[PDB]
Amino acid sequence: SGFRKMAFPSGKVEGCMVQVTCGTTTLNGLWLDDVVYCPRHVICTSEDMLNPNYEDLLIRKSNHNFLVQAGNVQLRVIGHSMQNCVLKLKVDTANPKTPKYKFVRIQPGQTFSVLACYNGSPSGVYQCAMRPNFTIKGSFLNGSCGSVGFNIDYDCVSFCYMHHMELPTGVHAGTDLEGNFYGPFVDRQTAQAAGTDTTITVNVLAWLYAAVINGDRWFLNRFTTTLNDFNLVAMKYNYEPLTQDHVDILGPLSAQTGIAVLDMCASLKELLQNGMNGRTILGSALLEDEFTPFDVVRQCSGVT
Amino acid sequence: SGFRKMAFPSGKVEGCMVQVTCGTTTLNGLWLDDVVYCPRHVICTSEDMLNPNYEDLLIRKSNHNFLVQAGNVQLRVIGHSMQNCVLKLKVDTANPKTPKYKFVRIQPGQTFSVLACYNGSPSGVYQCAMRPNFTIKGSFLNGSCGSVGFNIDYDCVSFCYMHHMELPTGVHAGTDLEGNFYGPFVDRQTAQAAGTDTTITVNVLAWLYAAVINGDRWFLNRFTTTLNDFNLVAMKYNYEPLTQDHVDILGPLSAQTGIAVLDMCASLKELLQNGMNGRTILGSALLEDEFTPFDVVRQCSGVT
Ligand SMILES: CCC(=O)Nc1ccc(N(Cc2ccsc2)C(=O)Cn2nnc3ccccc32)cc1
Ligand SMILES: CCC(=O)Nc1ccc(N(Cc2ccsc2)C(=O)Cn2nnc3ccccc32)cc1
Repeated sequence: SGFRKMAFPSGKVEGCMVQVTCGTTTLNGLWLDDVVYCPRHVICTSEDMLNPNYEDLLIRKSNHNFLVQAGNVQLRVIGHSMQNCVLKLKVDTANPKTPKYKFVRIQPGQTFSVLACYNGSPSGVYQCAMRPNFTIKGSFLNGSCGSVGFNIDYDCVSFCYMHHMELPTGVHAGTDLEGNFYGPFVDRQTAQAAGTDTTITVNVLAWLYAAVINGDRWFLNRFTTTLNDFNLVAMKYNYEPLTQDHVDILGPLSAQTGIAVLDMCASLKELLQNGMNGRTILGSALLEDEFTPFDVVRQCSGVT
Repeated sequence: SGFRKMAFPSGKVEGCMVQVTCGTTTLNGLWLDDVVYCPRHVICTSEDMLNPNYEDLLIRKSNHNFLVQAGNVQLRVIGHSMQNCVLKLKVDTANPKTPKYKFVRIQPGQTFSVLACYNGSPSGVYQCAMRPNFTIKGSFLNGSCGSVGFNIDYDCVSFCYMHHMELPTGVHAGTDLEGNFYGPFVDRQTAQAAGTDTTITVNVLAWLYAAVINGDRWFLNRFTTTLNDFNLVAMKYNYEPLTQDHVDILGPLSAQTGIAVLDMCASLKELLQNGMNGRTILGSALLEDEFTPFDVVRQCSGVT
């Protein structure tokens, strides 16, 4: 028992982190097979960051201008190309530590682990969720760009995020591993504000089921609701509207606990309307939304 | 910017996890050099768990009775011994993935990362603190025993915890890597209740400094206090008494923010007396105590 914000073991990703330097800018790269993936803003100087023309900037760059170091050894760059907001540096050596991997573009509300890196070296790992406004509430400092987000299915690593920027609001924006930004963000040092950050309702319900499985039951009530009634309350509290797809994914949790999804929604409704009244759920005084129903099942069963 | 409950990269520990089986019981082992460390209750059956005589139980066991598997390959056991509550299985092969390592016994209030494992395979990593009552609020299921807690200083892994049991209260108890339990716990399935869990005051203050560094300043007030006045309030709220040693370790955080330690204590005092009033600090509606001053400095500077 016990419930924790758990990240995937980072080992398979640690073996992929390299340092990429272009001129005087150093950031992280992801070495998979014979390709190193990194944010394209590695080619930028502080002046050409206000409004950079990456195609024009990359013209003045050659393979020898990109320094790729894996631990203490230098990789030889034999090709370079830009795919959306990422640079792909072809190296002459395949990474011997390349795990089985995939590049996936995650949906908002889905969770992933981030291996924060500096100078190609890992500093820490934590669990994140892609917010409905397509930002992540991470922990990144200057030099962390190129750090990646990922999920792991037994031996396969699904890379889903590459860190590119911090918005003036302290939230983080980045791309998938094809260089496409999540959300409307551009790799330009300009006014970019995030949209309304809504709560991921299906994840809060999954976390309420995790609380029941782990002994925290005070919030269970004698009531039920309907999807339409619940959604009127979810709208009022800037919670994502709950759909039948969401009810369906909560099915295994509903079956494990014997608490119908709509009954759990009525518990959530009362918690939204009345608050926690100074109480806690799974050691938290707020409703946690960064655990998906899959995460709750995984942690509560022991998938390695 | 941003503040997260970050764990150390688990890679160096993943390469040490093995599966240990004795009869019909399987748990995790830690392979370092030519020794495999695991909880001694691996030799127990469900009957000899109510009151086990481990010396008598281990007499009926030979080197060949301990099955050690590293991934898909079997290790040959050439020696076995009991050191306090751990078994040390000498194997004929040194772990090629053995990192630079130390065995340390941590102090209550100190933090560490746990790599939760099942059948010698890692499932996840999370950050923990050794509670003042010597328990950890982890996330462990049956089969997780032998999972380890650790800290990392650049390339050196300091192992500090090995998981042994879950108390009836859902909290976790375990040993250091010499087999000595943290706290008064015994490896026996008996009534063992934890003492009062107090809040780690120095860690809450460190987390308030992290909130200031990251923009959350609403809680800063126009007041100050003394160590004796603050401690009268800390006693009332079952917070650990703050000492000059604690003030000293908060020095670098106090210097970074320019907020005197006693002024921050007065902010904490008002937060304890008045509560959060529906507000949050670093995305939390309660006072977080599982970040030490070292953790805050590390995360807010980027130590890899
Ligand atoms: C020498 C060249 C140079 O100064 N480059 C540079 C690169 C990226 C950034 N930006 C903004 C931006 C502008 C275009 S693309 C991204 C970040 O947000 C980088 N970043 N990412 N996470 C951060 C966390 C803290 C501080 C900075 C952070 C700032 C400067
Ligand atoms: C076949 C032999 C057998 O049944 N062994 C066994 C081993 C350990 C436990 N105990 C209690 C205990 C008694 C003596 S030493 C520890 C746990 O708390 C194991 N444990 N650790 N974390 C857990 C989390 C969930 C369930 C059980 C957990 C229970 C059973």
